[PDB]
Amino acid sequence: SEHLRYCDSILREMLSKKHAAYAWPFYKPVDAEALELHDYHDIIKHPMDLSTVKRKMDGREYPDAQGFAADVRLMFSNCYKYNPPDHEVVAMARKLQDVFEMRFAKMP
Ligand SMILES: CC(=O)OC[C@]12CC[C@H]3[C@@H](C[C@H]4O[C@]45CCCC(=O)[C@]35C)[C@]1(O)CC[C@@]2(O)[C@@](C)(O)[C@@H]1CC(C)=C(C)C(=O)O1
Ligand SMILES: [Cl-]
Repeated sequence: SEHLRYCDSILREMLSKKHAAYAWPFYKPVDAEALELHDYHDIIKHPMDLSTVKRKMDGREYPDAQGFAADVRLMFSNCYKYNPPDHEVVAMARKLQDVFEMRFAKMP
């Protein structure tokens, strides 16, 4: 759709070097074992990351832009749910979500 191509562009920007500094914790799925997070899958029941979003976007799996946003926001919400609000990862999550929400609001 028209809206989904703009979403594709948002995805490109989120994956670019421009934001890598704060975006990198969301590039690949959360490896709970490598990160020794023994409670991750108790708290987060629907994991989500940027690569999964690329898969769903490249496989034409989103019905419309609103499903795209649902998955992106879900990713962010999971980060906020799991960490306490003074962790730096939450600040990075907020920076990146600022980018996403800005670009999404400015959708033509
Ligand atoms: C990949 C990794 O190093 O993980 C470690 C860590 C995230 C990043 C944090 C790091 C703590 C501080 O060392 C800082 C120093 C400053 C900034 C910083 O980035 C890190 C490396 C962690 O905070 C500890 C555990 C934790 O895994 C989580 C819980 O925050 C998960 C990690 C992930 C990927 C998600 C999506 C989440 O919800 O949160
Ligand atoms: Cl909305």
